[PDB]
Amino acid sequence: LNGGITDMLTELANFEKNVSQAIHKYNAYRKAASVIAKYPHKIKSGAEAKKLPGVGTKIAEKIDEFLATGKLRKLEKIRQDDTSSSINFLTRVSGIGPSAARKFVDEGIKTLEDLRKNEDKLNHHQRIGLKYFGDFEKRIPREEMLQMQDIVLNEVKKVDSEYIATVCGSFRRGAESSGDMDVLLTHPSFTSESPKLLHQVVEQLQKVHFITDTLSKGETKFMGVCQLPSKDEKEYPHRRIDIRLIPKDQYYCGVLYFTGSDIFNKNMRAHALEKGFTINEYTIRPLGVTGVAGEPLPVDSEKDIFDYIQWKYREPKDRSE
DNA sequence: CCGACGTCGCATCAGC
DNA sequence: GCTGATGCGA
DNA sequence: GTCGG
Ligand SMILES: Cc1cn([C@H]2C[C@H](O)[C@@H](COP(=O)(O)NP(=O)(O)OP(=O)(O)O)O2)c(=O)[nH]c1=O
Ligand SMILES: [Mg+2]
Ligand SMILES: [Mg+2]
Ligand code: NA
Ligand code: NA
Repeated sequence: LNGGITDMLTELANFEKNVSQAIHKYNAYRKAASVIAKYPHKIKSGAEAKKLPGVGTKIAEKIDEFLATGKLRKLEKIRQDDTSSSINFLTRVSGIGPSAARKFVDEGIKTLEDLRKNEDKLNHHQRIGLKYFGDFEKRIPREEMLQMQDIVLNEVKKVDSEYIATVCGSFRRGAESSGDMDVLLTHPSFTSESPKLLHQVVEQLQKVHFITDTLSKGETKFMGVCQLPSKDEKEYPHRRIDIRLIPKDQYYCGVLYFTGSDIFNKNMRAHALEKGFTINEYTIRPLGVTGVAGEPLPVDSEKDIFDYIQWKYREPKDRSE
């Protein structure tokens, strides 16, 4: 409904992040963009938008200019700037951030071709990102995601039937499509007060050719790439997968957070504060009278957390906000 | 006016 | 060689 | 860039 405006702002967001290296202005512009994307009227003036939490004066002027002229001078100029449009563009390769993109572009390396003639100046992560540049900007239909889930749960269980594994993120909320697969993994032998538990699982998903590459991997977090096996039909795009190993006592705080949504997590956490509780990704802790969080409270399911702060347990179907 | 604005695991660099 | 800092993604 | 202490 204000796509013209929310695109304008989303473009501005990226340049701040990618060219100006001003992460907070990026987030500001995104916040503005979100709040407007939900406003159910066609905006008529910058003054009208300025009412929304997150649209201040400078953005209200931009909207004014945009509504009157159909463009923004600053955006027009920057879009056409050889250096800046190039720095902004190379950041689309996973693993190249604004700092690596600046350096390339400084040494003349501007395009995906340029990257392709310079593999040796790229780290491992960045090469996988180049390799799969296209696939990484595709969404994943739920149908494939269910096929992916099948594989992960089968293979996890087959390594050791006592592992618990939950596919979280936009998939667990019932979205028709996902941008990646986030897997949360625990095992009764692993608690906070507690050692190749993640490795054996990556091992097995590699063994059956589900996991095809590795961005990064430690004792707790796996970041890599995976692909469904090819059915006649054309093969499946490579997909981003993360696998996290969480201690059992923090596992459900984990599930809940990595289930989201963003906005839902904000509310729930705010609410929980006003009920005298502190929730992070790991633990819910009781705020005392001066405001000192004491020991973490025992959690054994999701619903537990909801009880604690007296909220009606939420089916993830309804965790939009 | 002027500081907060998410926090953290992992890879890899800069410094010693 | 080790330790902390920075970049990156999410 | 926006907000708020
Ligand atoms: C990025 C982000 C994620 N989260 C939580 C909620 C997300 O649903 C969950 C996974 O994040 P995601 O993979 O970036 N977004 P998504 O999985 O809900 O949907 P998709 O990956 O865009 O398809 O992590 C936050 O609580 N704050 C954040 O800033
Ligand atoms: Mg800057
Ligand atoms: Mg996701
Ligand atoms: Na305002
Ligand atoms: Na990038």
